[PDB]
Amino acid sequence: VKKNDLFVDVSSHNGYDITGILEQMGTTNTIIKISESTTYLNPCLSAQVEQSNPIGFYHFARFGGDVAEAEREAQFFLDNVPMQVKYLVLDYQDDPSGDAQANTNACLRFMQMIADAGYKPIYYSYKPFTHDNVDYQQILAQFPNSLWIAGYGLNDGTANFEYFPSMDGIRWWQYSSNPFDKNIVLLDDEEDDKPKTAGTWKQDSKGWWFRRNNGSFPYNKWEKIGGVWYYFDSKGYCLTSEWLKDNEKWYYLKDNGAMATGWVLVGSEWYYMDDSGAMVTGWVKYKNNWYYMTNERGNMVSNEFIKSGKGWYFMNTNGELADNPSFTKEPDGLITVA
Repeated sequence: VKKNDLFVDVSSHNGYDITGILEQMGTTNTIIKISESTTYLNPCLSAQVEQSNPIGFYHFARFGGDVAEAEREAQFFLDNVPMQVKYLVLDYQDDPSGDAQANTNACLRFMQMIADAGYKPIYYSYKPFTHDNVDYQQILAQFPNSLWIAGYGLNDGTANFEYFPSMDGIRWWQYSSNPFDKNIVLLDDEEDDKPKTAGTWKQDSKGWWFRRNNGSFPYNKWEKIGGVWYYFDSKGYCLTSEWLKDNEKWYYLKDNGAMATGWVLVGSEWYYMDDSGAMVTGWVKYKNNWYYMTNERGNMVSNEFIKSGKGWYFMNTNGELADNPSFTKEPDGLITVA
């Protein structure tokens, strides 16, 4: 998964048919409950897996601050993982001991057993519970960017960024439980590998070209090098700081040559590229602010509206705010958070 991707999480509360919520959400990405304590299994697991694309599974912790208990819970969870997935989640939101360091040590032990078995561990909870009962900075020290935090704001089924549950190391944000659990991704999955640069970058007077291992070089094409997409012109130089139209879509090569994905600042204007590099047009919300972006006939426009209280205010190219809000009712566009 990549930044701003969605996923749903499910348990027996969602039943044996989850096709309906996957269609509403527009994704098949799921995190499915396996177990609880050392004796409970979600009986809907096999069905939920079959109907979806699991990115991870989760376990409902009942071990409080008991490290030994946490080990037995972790092994029961691990023993019942039905397929390889990247992530396994510790759902720690109930029955804390009165000693926060003990709780942390138990959580750390659970996560380490997950890590040892070859998965990436995740700590899931909500903010005030975490503040009162663990030291999440110790979790992050051992497992960076491992947090999955719930914060629903008004819980109306939408991601309302004003209620973002600000903590360090958040990977995923559970932004609503209405009518089912909804999640948005803050951080791209870590690369499982060292990306291969099968050749050598070379700089000459005109720009950067890439001498492949066999002595040839890319030209008039896209090429992925070191895990990053580049575009090379007719002479073999990669484009930097340029818009490029390819097959009816618009791409932006950044100042380092890399194809932009997600939000990119082009001069002083924000544009949003999808995961495949293609510019997205229409309304896209970047955190609190709204952008209406277009590319008709290659006239790139980013209409910026800045939130200030109950209203959104138009901002000109110079950077002057309008005196009065253009809107108070938000448009129904694409919501992003990073």
